[PDB]
Amino acid sequence: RDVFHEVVKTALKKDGWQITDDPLTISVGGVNLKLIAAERQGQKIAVEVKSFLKQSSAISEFHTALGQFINYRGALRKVEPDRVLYLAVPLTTYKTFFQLDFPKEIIIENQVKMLVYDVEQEVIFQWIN
Amino acid sequence: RDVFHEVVKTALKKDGWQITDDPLTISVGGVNLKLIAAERQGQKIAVEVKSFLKQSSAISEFHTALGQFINYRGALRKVEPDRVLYLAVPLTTYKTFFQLDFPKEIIIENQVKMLVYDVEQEVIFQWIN
Ligand SMILES: [Cl-]
Ligand SMILES: [Cl-]
Repeated sequence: RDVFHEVVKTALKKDGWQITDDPLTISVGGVNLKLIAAERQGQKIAVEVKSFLKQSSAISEFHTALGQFINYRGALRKVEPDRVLYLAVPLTTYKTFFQLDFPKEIIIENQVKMLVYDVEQEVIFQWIN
Repeated sequence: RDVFHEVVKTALKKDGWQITDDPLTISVGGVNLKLIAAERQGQKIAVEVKSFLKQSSAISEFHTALGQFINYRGALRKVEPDRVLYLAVPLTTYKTFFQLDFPKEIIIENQVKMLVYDVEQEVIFQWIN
């Protein structure tokens, strides 16, 4: 987990993003919810890092990742509404699991913004807004 | 898990619901996603059972429950669109965690329908549509 977290931080910095908080902690509405907070030229983001390791089903990993995304997005609206949340996904996962019809559709239905990163090279491949 | 599953089945049957599948299996769009399928007077439902045990944070349990709910709901639309999905929550959880401002708001923002059940008495307390 720490490794993939560091890969995404590296990929962000290579594109000129400034890491401002890690973890970004969010407390709201009676609940305390490691997200990466970053910014570039005043544009603020939060990144939910996932590795989608073969150790568990991609679908089980997706359930938790999706729920986290919706909760974090909902919380951020009411705490830091200018900070946009992205789900960070490895390119390999993006090209396989996320090209299957169902996950692709759920992501779109739920406006799940994504940061697709190449793990080996530690770079940002694509932002999906 | 099996215990709470049986409690909800018991609660459903006491209210005249006929259990038709357990587990209700859902395969769609390249993914194979124990939901309870039940019906009464032609009205069809699917129930996602959660116990919200103190072993883990309620928020962590909620992330996974929410993601599962959204995925199952989205899959059911495209497979069995007349079967309405409910998140089954214990009354104790309902009166505590789900009365906190944040979870309450996320549930409403996401149309998370609920079946609130009393665990000790094994009855359905409230349907939240
Ligand atoms: Cl990759
Ligand atoms: Cl209860």
